[PDB]
Amino acid sequence: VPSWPQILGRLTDNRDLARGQAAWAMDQIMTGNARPAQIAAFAVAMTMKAPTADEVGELAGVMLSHAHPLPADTVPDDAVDVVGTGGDGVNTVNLSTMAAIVVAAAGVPVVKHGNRALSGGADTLEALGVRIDLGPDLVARSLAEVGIGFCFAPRFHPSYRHAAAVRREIGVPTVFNLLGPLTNPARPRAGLIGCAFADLAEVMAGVFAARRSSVLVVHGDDGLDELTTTTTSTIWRVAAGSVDKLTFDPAGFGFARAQLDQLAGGDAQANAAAVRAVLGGARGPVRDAVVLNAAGAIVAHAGLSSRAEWLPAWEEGLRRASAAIDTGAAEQLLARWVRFGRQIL
Amino acid sequence: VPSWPQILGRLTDNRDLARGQAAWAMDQIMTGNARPAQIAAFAVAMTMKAPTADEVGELAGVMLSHAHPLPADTVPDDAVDVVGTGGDGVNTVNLSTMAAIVVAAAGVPVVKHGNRAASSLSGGADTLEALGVRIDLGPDLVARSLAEVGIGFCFAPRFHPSYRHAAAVRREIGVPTVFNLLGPLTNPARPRAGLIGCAFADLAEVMAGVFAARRSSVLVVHGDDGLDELTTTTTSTIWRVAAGSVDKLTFDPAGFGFARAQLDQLAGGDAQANAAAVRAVLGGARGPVRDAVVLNAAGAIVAHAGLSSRAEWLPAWEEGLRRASAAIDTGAAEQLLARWVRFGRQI
Ligand SMILES: O=P(O)(O)OC[C@H]1O[C@H](OP(=O)(O)OP(=O)(O)O)[C@H](O)[C@@H]1O
Ligand SMILES: O=P(O)(O)OC[C@H]1O[C@H](OP(=O)(O)OP(=O)(O)O)[C@H](O)[C@@H]1O
Ligand SMILES: Cc1cccc(C(=O)O)c1N
Ligand SMILES: Cc1cccc(C(=O)O)c1N
Ligand SMILES: [Mg+2]
Ligand SMILES: [Mg+2]
Ligand SMILES: [Mg+2]
Repeated sequence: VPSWPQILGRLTDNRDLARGQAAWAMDQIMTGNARPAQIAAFAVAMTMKAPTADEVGELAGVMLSHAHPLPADTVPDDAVDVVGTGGDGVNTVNLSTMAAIVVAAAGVPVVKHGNRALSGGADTLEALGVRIDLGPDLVARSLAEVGIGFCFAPRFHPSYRHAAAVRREIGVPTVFNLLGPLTNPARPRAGLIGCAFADLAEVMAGVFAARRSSVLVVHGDDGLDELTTTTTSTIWRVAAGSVDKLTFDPAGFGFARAQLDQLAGGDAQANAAAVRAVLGGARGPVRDAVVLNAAGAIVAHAGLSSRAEWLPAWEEGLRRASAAIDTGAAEQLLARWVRFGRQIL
Repeated sequence: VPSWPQILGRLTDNRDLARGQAAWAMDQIMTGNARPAQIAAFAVAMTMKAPTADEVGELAGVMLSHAHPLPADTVPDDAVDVVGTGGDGVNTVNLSTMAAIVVAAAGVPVVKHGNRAASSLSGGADTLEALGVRIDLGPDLVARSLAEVGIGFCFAPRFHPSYRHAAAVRREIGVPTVFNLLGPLTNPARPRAGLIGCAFADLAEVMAGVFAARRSSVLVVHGDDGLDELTTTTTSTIWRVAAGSVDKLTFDPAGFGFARAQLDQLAGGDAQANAAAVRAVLGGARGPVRDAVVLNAAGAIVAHAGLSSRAEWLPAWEEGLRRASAAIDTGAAEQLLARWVRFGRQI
């Protein structure tokens, strides 16, 4: 029978947990029965031991079981997420958020997941006039009417508040930093998932493989939790319940090498202007990075329905993303999204 | 500029801390400025990194800086402690506590640091209390005990009030951490000699390193069966500390004529059962428990001899064993316990 001394003792001995132990720990955490000290000890010990896919799957599954779901039959079974763990410590413009808009504008339903954070995805969306803190019924309506929705994490995962407080108190990255992308309450079966931590990307890929999701888990070799234009990236291609590990070089599709500071973000208003520039069709490294990540999500989406050759999949993804911007569709989609939120009153 | 994210990040990156960082952390903990989550994260991360002697010395040093001291000039320069980390998981009779009484009865000043059980049925403090010894005395009365009886007991919660935040976290998480090492290293009377048991084979050397940076003569001991005492069931590893250096060796009590015992023969029970075992040994009962008590008492007498160190290792052991046995057989140990009980009752 499970207890903190047993579970923490096992982890401090550098041993993987027994089946069900991580799940028990997470139900204690999610029910308010874990003391902050227990939560912190578990988070740290799991991290230093090095979590397995099975363990993280238990944590995520339990957390999801406590989440508010979207209403039945409201999420298309081909919806995608575009999201990363964050914590790359580089402060870029909101690449995942821009890519999400472009992906949705290319005709792929997008359901994003997150929290207010210089400027996180959510904060930038608010600066653009998007309403981010909507309940399940309204996110469902948004997805139907606009092609995109946003699940505000504190609203969907209220029972995570004990863990979230501990995470702030200790500051340091832990296994808990992995859970965001794995606990999207709309349960999209495809995604482009960034991981700031190189070894943990493989673990996240394993969890998606166990779910039979179609996902690209990506880590820029400059340490970004996005597909980068500044260097090569590592991609774990998850499809058919199997993980394929690949090096990805954007130079192969004709992208010039950018510098990290060309992707630097600022406060919410600065990042909002960046979004507007890219959707208005401005060329440069920000567009290039957006188009790259949008294409990755489109490739992952394609993987739900077919196994297509990697390189042609990418060529079509890049083309779809470029056209979504250049036809005005992406700019129009953001306007529609703002319009939707203003209609709620 | 020190901070929790900086220090925790370093530890989770498996890196030793910079000089002063462990001390900063410990002072935050001891002043009530660390959140329980920060205390737990620190303890666990330090444990999994593997603490160094320098880091543990900072932790213990800071903890001592917040302790109540004994009054000036009340601890003899040659006082000895006999105490371990506990946590060996065996639930034995209280070997350190019996040894301490025997050592005091042999004429060596003893100032014992101790505490209730953490995961055993009866800790040394519990057993002492069951024997009628007063465990809850303050600095002045501990000093009087030492002068009038030849032994005193510093009850950790009375001498280390500021450790309450750390203690509570330790109980909430259960798992042993670097904090389990600190009890033997923070005797508030600061005796210069000691027989110090460590249940964690990997960390005994670290504890020895901490003592080597002090003006100390100590035997840090780990039974090769896992006991945080010198064992009679097999060999023990001893880290001998003196003059700022460490001499690691394998010790075998069969060399002194001790028969090999089985661990179950050293098994304890509740405070009442463990108090009964004390009375049996001090009354002259022969057997495995006596043997282990005599062995550990002698070990403490050897550490004490290492302070004003004429004697070489082997002759020191021979004399320690003679003195420890004689303290029991002449009734001196039984008499000294009665005297310690009388002292506490005379208020
Ligand atoms: O502050 P950090 O921990 O570095 O994280 C920066 C952002 O990255 C993640 O979001 P997401 O990938 O959805 O948004 P973005 O890429 O558009 O910023 C995370 O939810 C934050 O919004
Ligand atoms: O419950 P545990 O964690 O196993 O610890 C058992 C005892 O070990 C330590 O004492 P000490 O060495 O002073 O006493 P003893 O050897 O006489 O029991 C500790 O202060 C406990 O009292
Ligand atoms: C994801 C999440 C869920 C619930 C509460 C919080 C919080 O920051 O308190 C949070 N960050
Ligand atoms: C050593 C010590 C100091 C202060 C409080 C406690 C406690 O157990 O609560 C304690 N164990
Ligand atoms: Mg991102
Ligand atoms: Mg002991
Ligand atoms: Mg012991």
